[PDB]
Amino acid sequence: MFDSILVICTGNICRSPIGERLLRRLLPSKKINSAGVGALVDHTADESAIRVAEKNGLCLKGHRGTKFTSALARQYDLLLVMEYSHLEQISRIAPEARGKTMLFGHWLDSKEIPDPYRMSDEAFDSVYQLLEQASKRWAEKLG
Ligand code: NI
Repeated sequence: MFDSILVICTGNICRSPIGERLLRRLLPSKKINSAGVGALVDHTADESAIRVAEKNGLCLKGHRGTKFTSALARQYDLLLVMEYSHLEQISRIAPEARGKTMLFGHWLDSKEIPDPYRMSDEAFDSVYQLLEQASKRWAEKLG
């Protein structure tokens, strides 16, 4: 059913690139990409995002900041967004995509993945763990 996944945050330089790569790791046969409702277009992944990722053996290399659009959403069967506030931005930008959008941390007790941008390394450690735990559970479901 859900063969394509679009992972979405704000900048597309911290959370979604990490969520994207975690999910690809777990579900190698699916088309998994990422974008941001406030994306820094053509920007590489955030330095702190790359730090926490490599520290955990995860590779963010080759990433490119990408803007989320209704047109892009059309190519994916499932959208996973980081924040509650993102849900309303999807409704506003892509009304026809809202019906296939869910939180990235839907399966976690607390569902929102907080914004680490500009924060210290330990906030990034924390966000990484949340993304990782959320990813394992999403993979359990789509398997
Ligand atoms: Ni620029």
